[PDB]
Amino acid sequence: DESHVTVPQIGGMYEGDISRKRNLVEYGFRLPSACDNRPLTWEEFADRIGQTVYLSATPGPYELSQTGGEFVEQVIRPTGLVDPKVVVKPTKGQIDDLIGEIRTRADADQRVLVTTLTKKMAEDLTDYLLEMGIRVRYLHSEVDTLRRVELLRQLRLGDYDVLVGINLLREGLDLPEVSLVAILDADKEGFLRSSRSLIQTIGRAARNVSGEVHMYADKITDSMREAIDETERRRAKQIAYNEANGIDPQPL
DNA sequence: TAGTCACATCAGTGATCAGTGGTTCCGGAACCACTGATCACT
Repeated sequence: DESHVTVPQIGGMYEGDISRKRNLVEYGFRLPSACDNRPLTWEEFADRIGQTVYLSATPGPYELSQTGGEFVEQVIRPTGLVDPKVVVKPTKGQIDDLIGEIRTRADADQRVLVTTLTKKMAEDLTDYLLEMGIRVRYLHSEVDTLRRVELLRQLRLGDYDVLVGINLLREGLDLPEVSLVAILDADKEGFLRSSRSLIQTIGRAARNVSGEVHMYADKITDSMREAIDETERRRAKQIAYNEANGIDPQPL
């Protein structure tokens, strides 16, 4: 599962650990048998394994190369939930719209998410939002568990609505109550903001019954809009399946 | 320039106990009664 990062993790771990076995064995700490007591080189693992099945809505490049590009689809949940409605606007008009949607969601006391790129601008923007009397928090590189766990307590107690993270937010958050997310400066072509990143944000925003995505960037990256288009067409497919069942998207 | 990486222990290091070395300390005037003269008499 998540072999798209497990296999790169395998090679990266082997490389870093063999760099350590250098300066360990190469520099008189253990014998080369230490170097042997290692993660299997990716090829060695690929041999020692049996039949291989990768599990991810975003198959890895080398994974697709191994599998020939074919796969097995499972995207329509039996529940009937559908993907969010995406919107794209330029970077300008971001603070005003952000506050407006903050208040609109606070009418019903709903959640919201925000992404960012640079730490300085991220925390500056969160500071301004706090200055405008906004129930907002932010995340940085090395935040610790207590902060976001008390954030979970707060959100399930209806204290705040929005959060402002950069990268690590992408992992370890399941928020059914957010019907709107904002994606800052997706225009830049970055590894951490790749098609996998946009698909992850799409899945995040798909949690709510009528979730919504809002990416604010001057230009539109190929990955972001192709991901949005495939998301919306599979969303139409899911809606068709729902209405064929005579069942509205069912929260579960 | 960067998040994950995971294959225990000599040797301090002394606390701290928890055993050993040593502590230490009172009341003494009473109590039991016993014991060398002193006139007495001879």
